[PDB]
Amino acid sequence: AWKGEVLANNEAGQVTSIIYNPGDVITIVAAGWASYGPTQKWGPQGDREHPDQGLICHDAFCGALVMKIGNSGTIPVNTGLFRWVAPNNVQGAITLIYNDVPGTYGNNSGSFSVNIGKDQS
Amino acid sequence: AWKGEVLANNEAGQVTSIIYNPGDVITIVAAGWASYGPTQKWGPQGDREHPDQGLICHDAFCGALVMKIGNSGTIPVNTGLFRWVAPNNVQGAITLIYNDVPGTYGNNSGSFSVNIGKDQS
Ligand SMILES: [Ca+2]
Ligand SMILES: [Ca+2]
Repeated sequence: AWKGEVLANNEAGQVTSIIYNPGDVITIVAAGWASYGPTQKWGPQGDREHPDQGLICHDAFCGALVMKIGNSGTIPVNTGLFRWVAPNNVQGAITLIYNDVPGTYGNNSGSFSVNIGKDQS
Repeated sequence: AWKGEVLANNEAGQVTSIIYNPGDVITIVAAGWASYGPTQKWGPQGDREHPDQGLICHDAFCGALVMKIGNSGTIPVNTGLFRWVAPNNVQGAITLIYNDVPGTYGNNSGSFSVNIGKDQS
């Protein structure tokens, strides 16, 4: 299991100790407050009122928590995943990333606290 | 395990099928959008900018997801709990509740989708 902070301004993302392997079932819970620029802050689902202006994940709002597994594209995490299994052929290290537009992470702030565990399978 | 919706206007709370027993470890993941009255909506952590005007749970923001276990007082849930154990002497059915001021639930809208499972222990 892994617990750590994911900084909103960390464009490369936060690498975890979790290596997702075929057949694995995992659970993620994410909490906290972060911003993609404004003085306001949002939770791990991001800002539902803000337009997508080139986000690294088009399937979640700006400011949402997303992830990559090995060399996958971005996958929405939001507040978390419950006893979740990955798509076929998706495997490898889990990296957590704040959803923002490439090159615009410098004015971000805050972070999410995240737990990941592997479940019975 | 249990999956269901918790309506923001449900003042009595949503009873789940989970009976928390001594020693149990549980995980909860909550997602979605709801409001305590304004046109805007907030996620399961509620509205960090809104003052507490008599919330059923003073340890969470207005519009946050909270719970009671048996005859316990309210306990924050927010986006979820990861492999969590209850305080001593807390046991019974888990009821999930939107955090608002008593008697002011009538103008609430939206809901959270919540999963609860018991973990290995
Ligand atoms: Ca930004
Ligand atoms: Ca209300």
